[PDB]
Amino acid sequence: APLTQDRIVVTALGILDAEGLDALSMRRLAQELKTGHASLYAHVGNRDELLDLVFDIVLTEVEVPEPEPGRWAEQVKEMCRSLRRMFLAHRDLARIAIDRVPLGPNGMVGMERTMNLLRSGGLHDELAAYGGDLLSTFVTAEALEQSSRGVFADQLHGYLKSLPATSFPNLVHLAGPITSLDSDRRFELGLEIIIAGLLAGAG
Amino acid sequence: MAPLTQDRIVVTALGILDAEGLDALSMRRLAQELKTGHASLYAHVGNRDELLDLVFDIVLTEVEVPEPEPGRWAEQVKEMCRSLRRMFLAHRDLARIAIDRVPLGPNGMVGMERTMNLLRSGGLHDELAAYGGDLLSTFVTAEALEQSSRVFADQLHGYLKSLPATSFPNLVHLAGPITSLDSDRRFELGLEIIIAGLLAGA
Ligand SMILES: CC1=C2C(=O)c3c(O)cccc3C=C2C[C@@H](CC(=O)O)O1
Ligand SMILES: CC1=C2C(=O)c3c(O)cccc3C=C2C[C@@H](CC(=O)O)O1
Ligand SMILES: CC1=C2C(=O)c3c(O)cccc3C=C2C[C@@H](CC(=O)O)O1
Repeated sequence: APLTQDRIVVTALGILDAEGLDALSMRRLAQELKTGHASLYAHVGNRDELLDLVFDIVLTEVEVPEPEPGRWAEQVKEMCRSLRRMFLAHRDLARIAIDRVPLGPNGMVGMERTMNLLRSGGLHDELAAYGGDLLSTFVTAEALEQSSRGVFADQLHGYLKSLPATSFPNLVHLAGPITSLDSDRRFELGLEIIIAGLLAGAG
Repeated sequence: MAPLTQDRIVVTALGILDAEGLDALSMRRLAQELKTGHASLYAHVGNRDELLDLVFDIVLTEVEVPEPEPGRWAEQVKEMCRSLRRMFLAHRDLARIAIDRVPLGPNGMVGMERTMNLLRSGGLHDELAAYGGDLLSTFVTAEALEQSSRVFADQLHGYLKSLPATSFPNLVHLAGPITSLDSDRRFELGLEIIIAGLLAGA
């Protein structure tokens, strides 16, 4: 004994890290916990519900600095890199998250902290409220593409290079970047773009 | 009956999509609708996965990428995005389909060519132009998805608003903005942020 929600969640996360999402069935989980379905459902509900809890549990891995003046740009980037670290350390997690609710204790307080750091930058509400949404969406998407990946890049990269340079001039000349941009490079590139935009729209 | 063509196949599939949604689109359902055998259907379009690439590419014709007019770069970029957004909103389950798919194709590639042309015409260096295009279309697709997904806002707004203001000042103060910002308001904010940043990087 005995089944707790937190104990169920750590177990489901344990097997997600090891063997990935599709190997996370309620049956497998129930099997690991050596318990009956009934007790499992009562605690975490169904699989969507379980994922939700798993998503929230790993959010503690994300660190949101307290705002230092002079340092907003860099601090927001820290937060974002922290979120990406979480995604990279957890198989299939970005897949769990890009759909679902940070509406849970850990996500709720992480929001508060995130909103605090954003507003401190002189962003205004709509801008702060949305910016946080934008950054989160950005990081999650970039992380989904990362874990997604090979040679596709290479077959695609070459496919574009072969284009009739007379009709598809830009494509041939941009074939490289389009296809095979360093993951870290894309992240940092997108990070700067969004951050500069937020500042531009603050003042 | 007239000999099956790829385009008639694909138009019909889009019709089922639009009316009935992604999950009602099967090769069996499409065969029914077309009154043809599974061989001639497959001959033309392959499996469901391939069918979807074709459906996606055919709708891209609805998107308009202006030829660069000097003076108006920033606004023409927003124009292109609004048009791409329009297409998603006009088409059910589409943003979902686009989420794992390379536009590449007749219009797909043509519109990328035209997009990179607009981007670089703004003084964006190869790498900003290329990524900016990716970031821009990823942003539009994600907003579309979101918009389609959608009382809940009032429930969430109620919860955030009724929080201990001493514990969650920001979540209580930003209760509304967070809960719901029309899809239009979100979209434009997101556009101006990204376009301003592309300009800063250039
Ligand atoms: C859940 C959570 C966070 C977030 O959800 C988060 C985010 O969604 C987007 C961008 C940044 C963050 C940061 C955090 C930090 C985290 C801290 C905690 O709950 O202990 O709490
Ligand atoms: C391929 C294509 C387009 C695009 O791909 C596109 C885009 O990717 C992002 C934002 C806007 C657009 C617009 C178009 C328009 C269209 C080009 C054409 O075939 O005429 O078809
Ligand atoms: C969602 C997505 C893309 C697109 O959807 C896209 C598009 O819809 C029309 C024209 C071009 C594109 C390009 C992309 C690139 C990529 C972005 C990402 O997943 O980060 O994955």
